[PDB]
Formats: sequence, C-alpha cells, structure tokens
Amino acid sequence: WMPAYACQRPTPLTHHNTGLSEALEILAEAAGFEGSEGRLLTFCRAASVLKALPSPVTTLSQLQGLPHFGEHSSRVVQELLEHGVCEEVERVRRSERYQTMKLFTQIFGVGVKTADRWYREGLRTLDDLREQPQKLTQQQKAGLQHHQDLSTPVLRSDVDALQQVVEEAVGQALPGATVTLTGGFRRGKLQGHDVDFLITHPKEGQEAGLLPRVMCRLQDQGLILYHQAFERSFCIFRLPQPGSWKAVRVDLVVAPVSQFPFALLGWTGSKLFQRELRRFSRKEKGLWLNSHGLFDPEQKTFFQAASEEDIFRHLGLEYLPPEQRNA
DNA sequence: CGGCCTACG
DNA sequence: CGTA
DNA sequence: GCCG
Ligand SMILES: [Mn+2]
Ligand SMILES: [Mn+2]
Ligand SMILES: [Mn+2]
Ligand SMILES: [Mn+2]
Ligand SMILES: [Mn+2]
Ligand SMILES: [Mn+2]
Ligand SMILES: [Mn+2]
Ligand code: NA
Repeated sequence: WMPAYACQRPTPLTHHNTGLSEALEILAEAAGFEGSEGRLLTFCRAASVLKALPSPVTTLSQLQGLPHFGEHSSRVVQELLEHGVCEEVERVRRSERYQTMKLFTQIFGVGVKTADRWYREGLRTLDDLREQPQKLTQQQKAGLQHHQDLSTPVLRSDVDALQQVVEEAVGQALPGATVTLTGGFRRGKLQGHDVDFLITHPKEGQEAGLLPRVMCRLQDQGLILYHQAFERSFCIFRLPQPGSWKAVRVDLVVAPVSQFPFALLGWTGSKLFQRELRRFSRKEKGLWLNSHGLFDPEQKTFFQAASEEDIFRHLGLEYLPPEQRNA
C-alpha cells in the first residue's frame, strides 16, 4: 500500500535507497536535457517512491505493485541490484552532452534551452561562455561571475547571518513585518544552494510596496551584488565572512497575510512535492492550487486558510510537516 | 490518446 | 526565455 | 515513462 502521489506519503530527508534513487534521478535529469518532461517526471516519481520505503530494496520482487515502476525503471533497479551498475546510467554519466548540459544549467540564468543552444554551437566550458560576453543576459553575467561562490554549500551559519540582516532591513522598512525561513532549510536540510525567505505583515495590505524598500535598504548596506512593483526577488548577496565575503543566492518573497499559508506551503517544497500536490489538487479534488490560494472553479471562491494544516485538510490529505515533504 | 504545477521577472 |  |  504505497500511495501514487508524493503528497500522500511521508518522505524523510534520510532514507534507505539512495543508490537506486540517485540512478533514477540521473535518467530524469538526462530526460530533461533532451526535452522529455514526461519521462523526467516519471523517473523523478519513481525515485521518490524509493525514498518513501521503510527499508532497502534488496530484490526485484520488492518493486511489485509500486506506483511509477514499469519496464524501464524496474530494469534500472534490476541491473543495479544484480551488477552494482546500470549501463544506461553510466553511458549518460560519462557523456559529454550530459556533463556539459549539467555544467551549463547549473549556472544562475541558464536553463535547458539556453544550454542546448550553446552546446549545439560548440561551447563546452565556463571559460567558453566568458569569451562571448555579449551573448549573456545580465542575470547570466551575474551567475557566471559568482559561479564559484554559488557552487559552495550554504551552511546553517550562513542562513542565520542572512536571516539577521534580512530581518534588520525588513524591520527598518515596515515595523511589525516578519521573516520566515522557507525552502530546503525549513525541510531540515543542513546545507543548500541558496536561502529562501518569506516576508509578510499581520495587517492585510501593509506589505504593499515592501520588497523595493527592503532591497534599497539592503543595497545601501552593501549587501547586494545582483538583483532584478514586484513580489519576488532572486538576489545574490555579498555575505560578510571573517576578513572577506562570499556571494550567496537569496530568494526574497513578499505575501499578504491572507496568502501566507499558501506561500509558506509552496516555498517549502520539495519541488516534486509541490508539483504533485498541485496535480493532486486539480486531478483528484477539482481545486486549483498555487502559492497564492486554493480556488474552487465551480463556486468561483478561494479557500480561506490560516495554516498549512488547513490546506492539507481542505484537500483531504493527512498533514505532513516540512521535514516529511522531501519527495 | 494525451497529460504531466503554476506562478512571477 | 529565466526564476521559484 | 508511466498512467487515467
Ligand atoms: Mn527510515
Ligand atoms: Mn524504455
Ligand atoms: Mn544483467
Ligand atoms: Mn532553496
Ligand atoms: Mn501576487
Ligand atoms: Mn502519447
Ligand atoms: Mn513517451
Ligand atoms: Na540554471
């Protein structure tokens, strides 16, 4: 009895099938690089099923009946069980296309379509991109300029220092506004690629215009290396370190308090968890979910939520705390 | 056959 | 397109 | 790739 949607089962951060799930996730990533979003989704889902299992898979028999395992995903597990290696996964790993697409798409500002164009033009290294600067957006220029720092794990000590300076700026911009850590750190991860914060105010409407004021105040303290009426800011901060500094990606999001549970849920992830929750909402309950609200399209009304628990309840789902959303 | 999350910058 |  |  393993439910078919990732939002229906707890997925902890530490699980028991990392070898198998990591192989399936290489095939998912490669499917994305080739423009096959459906295959990507199936391989992601199959990997996530293994993360939810209570014990290591030892025998092919233990896959029978599990959702999202068909011929292809089962063969990959079978080969890993019997041989320790899957020829398809290894061919992908070793391939110039996979390695370069991974290198390029890891850059802030570069997705699959851009990386693929560059690949087809013959580019292979970061220095190749640096050699043709006029072919870069400002966002990509910043991602490349800070690429080394942005590839360094963000630690909890960084999170805590960043939360302090964001809270200081937010408090200077709007008394009573609050700052909530979201993203992977709220799910219990000890490291990350960035830090995500959600900002609100308990009085509906007071948060109007807040994010530009927060950004100005951070910029005047020398904390901003890159930023773009707005409600989401995808920033690079100049984080002080002893005797120096490092660039860190920081996402700042403002939501009115009416939307705060929806934004908190949406920004806490995981990414697969949130896509699966929205799919469940629409396909199983007929309701439309995003980070703003939950809409009943037949009554034309929005569900009023005071908490994440309220949203799960309205969807008929057992509540999962953030640390069990690691699908 | 046809879907696969759903927004903002 | 990119970001989440 | 898997599934409704
Ligand atoms: Mn366990
Ligand atoms: Mn196949
Ligand atoms: Mn064999
Ligand atoms: Mn994050
Ligand atoms: Mn909005
Ligand atoms: Mn088809
Ligand atoms: Mn297909
Ligand atoms: Na990227």
